[PDB]
Amino acid sequence: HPETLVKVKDAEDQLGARVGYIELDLNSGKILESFRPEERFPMMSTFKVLLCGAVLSRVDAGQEQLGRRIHYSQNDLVEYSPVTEKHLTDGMTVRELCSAAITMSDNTAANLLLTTIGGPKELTAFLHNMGDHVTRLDRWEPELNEAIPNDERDTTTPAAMATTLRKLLTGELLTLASRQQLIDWMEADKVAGPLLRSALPAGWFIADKSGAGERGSRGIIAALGPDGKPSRIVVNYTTGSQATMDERNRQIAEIGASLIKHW
Ligand SMILES: [Xe]
Ligand SMILES: [Xe]
Repeated sequence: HPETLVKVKDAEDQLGARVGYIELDLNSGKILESFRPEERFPMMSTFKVLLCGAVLSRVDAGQEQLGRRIHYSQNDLVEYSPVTEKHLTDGMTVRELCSAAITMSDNTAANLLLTTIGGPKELTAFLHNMGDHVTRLDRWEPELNEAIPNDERDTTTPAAMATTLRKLLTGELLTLASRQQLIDWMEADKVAGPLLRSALPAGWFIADKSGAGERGSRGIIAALGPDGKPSRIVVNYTTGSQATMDERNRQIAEIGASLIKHW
């Protein structure tokens, strides 16, 4: 809806920074609404959904098991590792690592999962063989959040991400079980509170994954809808602003309020 794009134009002018935005119908797959859809934005933690999609593709093929246990050392711990820091002795299963990566944005969980699939280049190869030849991962956590302006490393476009998310969620690649698992993780996201969820009515379904990094970078990808069922995928990034994380949150939330109002 036009009013939602005013809000994106609002946010962009207020934050003084680029903002990309996609509304995508989950059923027909048709773009409902767009803004800077072909510009690149840092993915930040929003990559962890694609990472687990790749892990789950390996699980589907028997190259990986969700119950396999991974042990690690304290030296492998990087910044912000709420769950993985607590299991140095007993390790974690691949399922537990994807749960921590998606629901809590656990950084060490991401790197460990990246090692299982063969690194960022292997994740980019996965996305490439999915029809996404735009999205790329180059670095590990936490260096992938550097968000250097015009740096194409660790970036995606709003249109590439929304399409990739739709295929991961409602495509034919992953098995029906792996698709339900990936969205289950997104639905139990514990670190996206003040964003899209804040403008969301009771009874609505939402599964998401947010990101934040350097140089005013903030974002969110989400599959949401009323009556307990998802019906649209929405993508929103921003980068460059000197604004606080609080004002970034409140901008994404306002655009979300207009999206909801105009459903
Ligand atoms: Xe934004
Ligand atoms: Xe949003």
